[PDB]
Amino acid sequence: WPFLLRFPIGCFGVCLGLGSQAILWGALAASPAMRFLRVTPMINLAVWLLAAAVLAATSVTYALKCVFYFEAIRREFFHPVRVNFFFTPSIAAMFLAIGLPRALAPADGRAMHPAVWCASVAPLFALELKIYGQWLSGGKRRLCKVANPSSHLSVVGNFVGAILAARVGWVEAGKFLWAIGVAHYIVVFVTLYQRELHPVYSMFIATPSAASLAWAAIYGSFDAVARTFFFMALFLYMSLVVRINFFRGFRFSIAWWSYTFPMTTASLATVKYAEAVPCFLSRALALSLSLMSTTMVSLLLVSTLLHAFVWRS
Amino acid sequence: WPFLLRFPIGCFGVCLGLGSQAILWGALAASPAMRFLRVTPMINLAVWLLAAAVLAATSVTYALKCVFYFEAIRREFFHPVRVNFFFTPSIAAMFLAIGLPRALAPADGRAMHPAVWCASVAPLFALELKIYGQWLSGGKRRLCKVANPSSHLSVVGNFVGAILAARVGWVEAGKFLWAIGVAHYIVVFVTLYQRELHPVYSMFIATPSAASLAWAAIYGSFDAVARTFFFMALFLYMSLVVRINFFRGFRFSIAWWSYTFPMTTASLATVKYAEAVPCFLSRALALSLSLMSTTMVSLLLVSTLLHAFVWRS
Amino acid sequence: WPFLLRFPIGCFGVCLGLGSQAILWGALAASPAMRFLRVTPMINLAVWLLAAAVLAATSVTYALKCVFYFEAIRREFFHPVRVNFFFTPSIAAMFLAIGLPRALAPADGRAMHPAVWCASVAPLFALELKIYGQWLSGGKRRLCKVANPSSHLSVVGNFVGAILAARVGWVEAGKFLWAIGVAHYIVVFVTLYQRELHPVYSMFIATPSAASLAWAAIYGSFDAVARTFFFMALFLYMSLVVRINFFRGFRFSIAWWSYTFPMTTASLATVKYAEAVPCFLSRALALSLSLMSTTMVSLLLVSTLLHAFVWRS
Ligand SMILES: CCCCCCCCCCCC(=O)OC[C@H](COP(=O)(O)OCC[N+](C)(C)C)OC(=O)CCCCCCCCCCC
Ligand SMILES: CCCCCCCCCCCC(=O)OC[C@H](COP(=O)(O)OCC[N+](C)(C)C)OC(=O)CCCCCCCCCCC
Ligand SMILES: CCCCCCCCCCCC(=O)OC[C@H](COP(=O)(O)OCC[N+](C)(C)C)OC(=O)CCCCCCCCCCC
Ligand SMILES: CCCCCCCCCCCCC/C=C/[C@H](O)[C@H](N)CO
Ligand SMILES: CCCCCCCCCCCCC/C=C/[C@H](O)[C@H](N)CO
Ligand SMILES: CCCCCCCCCCCCC/C=C/[C@H](O)[C@H](N)CO
Repeated sequence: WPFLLRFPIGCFGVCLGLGSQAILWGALAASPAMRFLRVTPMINLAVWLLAAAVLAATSVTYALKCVFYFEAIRREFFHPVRVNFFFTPSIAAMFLAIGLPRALAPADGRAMHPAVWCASVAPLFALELKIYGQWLSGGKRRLCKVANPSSHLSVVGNFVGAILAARVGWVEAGKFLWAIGVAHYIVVFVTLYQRELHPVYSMFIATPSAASLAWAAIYGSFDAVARTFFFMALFLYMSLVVRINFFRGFRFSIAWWSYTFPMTTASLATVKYAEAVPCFLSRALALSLSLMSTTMVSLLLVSTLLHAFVWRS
Repeated sequence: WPFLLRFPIGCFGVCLGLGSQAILWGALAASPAMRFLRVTPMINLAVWLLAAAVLAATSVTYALKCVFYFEAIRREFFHPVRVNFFFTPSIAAMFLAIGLPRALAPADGRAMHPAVWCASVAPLFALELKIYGQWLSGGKRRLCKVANPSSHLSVVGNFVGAILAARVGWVEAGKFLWAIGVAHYIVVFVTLYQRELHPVYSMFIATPSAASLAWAAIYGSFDAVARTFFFMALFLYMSLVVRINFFRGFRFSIAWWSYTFPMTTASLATVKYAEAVPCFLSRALALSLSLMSTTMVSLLLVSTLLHAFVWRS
Repeated sequence: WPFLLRFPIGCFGVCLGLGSQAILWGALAASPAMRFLRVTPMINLAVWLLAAAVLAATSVTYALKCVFYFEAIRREFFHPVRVNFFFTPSIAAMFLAIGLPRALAPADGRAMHPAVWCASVAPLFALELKIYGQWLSGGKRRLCKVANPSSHLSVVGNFVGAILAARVGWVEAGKFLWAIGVAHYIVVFVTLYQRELHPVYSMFIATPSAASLAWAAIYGSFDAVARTFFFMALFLYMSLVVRINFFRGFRFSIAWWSYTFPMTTASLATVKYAEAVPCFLSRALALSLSLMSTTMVSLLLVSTLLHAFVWRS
């Protein structure tokens, strides 16, 4: 089949930015600050089922491509941009584990047995152990020659793994992942300021919002480090809507689907903050960012399921 | 008038380093550690009135230059060194707001109504949103080609705004400004170590002392992060008196007036520290740095008001 | 004597990595987590006496070389690699002060009179004030042209001095040294990621483990910053055994003696952690790293005292 050679690894962004929506809707349904919203816990279940189906689809499709044409993911893995998209097949699974619907989780049973944390973070941790080792000892694939805004996709995995580790109960593994995540977020942040794409340049917002969420999941509250990182993420989000006013052009692509993952985590951190600092301005900010990320995911969805059908119908 | 084209933006340093003295004298008059000093609260009022008069003078003079010869501040704004001096016309106003004399503040009235924070930090926050956005997406004005010791003047604004926000009561805006200030202080600090002027090379001390003061104003006490930043500032101050022994030469200029702003904030942070850790060695250190910054401001003043009169008398 | 001109400054690593073993054995004998180990406090005393004898030997030998052939340590000091080994003659003394045997310390007497902190950290602090000043104002010896993995030897001194300052009682000097240590560890860490030796490339582990130990000595417990730095050090240790599997080759040298100092501090931080978080996996990790660093020091020792005798016997 000649279709599989044209199947990209960036198609996992469609599932990343769609399973990160199940988490946001679960938060909006369970947060005791957005309780004026008469939101149902059924929306989270529907979005999560859609995300899991999409993940299974683009995972079996990619397993077929990897087992049939192995020279193709080798050309896709030795790229400066498309090597960081090999973390999304595991971040998209950690985002399904974190946002498991309450109606679907076993009642009066095991609270997310930690096997789902290991089985999902080990393939990310090994790839990260290789990439972070190449960032030093690499000759041609050193960080100073590869550093791009899509390099934040290697770091986000650590904070999402910390959230999942906090969920499963292993708090110390969460602290380990958060430490090795911030230690390299500092490096990437400083190395990207020395050295304009619309969708993928916005990964500057997904790493600090995730670092704020992971610290609030590990340690119970939003204790000034979650706040430091969240306010850094909010400034990076505010300084991004200003350059690209939102009128970049008629562009709706699979790469544009990784324009929703940073906005959704930045809308989730602010929901946690609005339930941590219950003002009116903070609640309105969380309600604005949430309805701004959700509507973009919705339009991308009704656009994709349109192009998909009007291909040859 | 041909005088206005030769009027520099760096003349706002004369007001920055003179309104930062009203704050130091207010601290020396109100700190319950320097109470052996029989200092009067009238010195703070006199210095603050002088600073406000100087600010009004060099602000009306600069408004006239900007509204008459607009091609001049365009040549002054597109400079690597003189673009960071566009933050001082607002930091010098925040330093008047923070150090309002107790005798002049309305008794039994509003405690610094937060309009003075917005009206004074908005023009700084917009310019900062533009500069920090250019540090990434700029072609010729990127940070790696502009980074100089005077680039710390973009960061100090955040910490001074955090102090003012803590004063007006909006603590969360203070935390926001402190977060977006430290996030870029790390970048500037690391980018200035890769790549010797006497007065302006000393901006390495004004940013950490201000970051220590802002954290102590936001959170009530001097809780180990104020201490980390203050000790970093003290080491940078100690490692500066050693290179330039203080005998750089017979040099007393308007650029030398931005040699007092870093020393004054580093003398203010140590007053806060001496009232936080009440030893003898700490009190003597605060009393040494205070009398070392104040005497330099005094000699610069009696030198400037001398050249000013002996021009043509 | 023609032998002295061939005497290297890196010979102080033999004492650094051997006096850092007295501390590890004292910890293993005094930690209330490794109490299943029937370890004796006599092993710490024996190792400390050996370390002090070696230090006196290679210090008198080097004083003779410095006072006889002064043109040689000038050629050794103006090197990019061998200028950072001028901190080890003081870190090796701070490691004797920190790990003084309990049987040898005066009972019911002064608790490490702080003169041993000043007399041992002043020669390090002056050299550090010079090197850190050159990292900015240097023309040919700037950091961007000198930064190598052995540059972490300038930073470790700060954290070891913080531990010693906490021991002697001067906690605020410890906080000062920790602040000026982390401020430059961030710089070195970020500047080494832009720009493979076996023994000296492993200094990436000695600085964060020491920064974790210093924060736990200053502030009583292992409070999440010690944990952040220790987990960063543990990841850097885990990502180092993987590249060099431990089979680099038949190499046992004086430079290989500075392959034990990072592993020993990383085995000491994990002993502190295992006494802070008393699980089984953490205790086994501390017992693994300890018996992995100690056996390497032991084999290096029985190898050195073999080559030394079989030279000409
Ligand atoms: C083993 C080689 C790797 C070394 C790094 C280990 C991480 C820190 C060790 C501390 C041990 C400890 O004591 O804590 C770790 C915890 C047990 O503690 P807890 O139940 O969470 O504490 C109590 C908190 N309650 C009360 C809330 C429950 O179990 C673990 O998560 C095991 C970690 C598995 C490996 C994690 C490494 C990360 C890479 C993932 C590879 C699959
Ligand atoms: C709005 C778009 C900008 C997004 C960034 C907002 C900052 C954080 C929001 C948290 C809201 C909150 O809940 O706190 C913010 C506080 C209200 O809380 P508080 O009274 O201080 O808490 C109680 C503490 N007491 C008990 C001590 C009093 O009000 C504000 O300062 C409004 C902030 C105005 C905008 C600040 C943005 C900075 C740029 C300046 C532009 C003029
Ligand atoms: C002097 C020019 C250098 C400026 C930097 C000074 C460091 C911070 C000053 C705070 C003073 C203070 O108040 O604390 C410092 C302490 C006294 O406090 P403490 O007993 O530990 O607190 C009580 C804690 N207990 C209750 C547990 C005991 O004494 C000192 O360690 C003096 C420091 C000597 C110089 C340190 C500079 C580092 C370079 C080393 C050069 C030899
Ligand atoms: C780039 C190398 C250094 C990387 C690390 C930089 C920052 C490390 C510490 C940041 C996170 C620690 C925040 C402190 C939290 C408090 O101590 C409380 N214990 C929170 O529980
Ligand atoms: C350059 C990218 C990362 C920038 C951020 C680096 C450091 C971020 C945290 C430093 C400040 C947090 C200090 C922690 C304070 C404690 O948690 C207490 N809650 C203080 O109230
Ligand atoms: C490179 C320039 C910036 C360097 C500093 C970066 C991090 C500075 C703060 C890290 C250490 C502070 C951790 C905070 C501890 C808590 O506030 C508690 N008070 C601990 O006692």
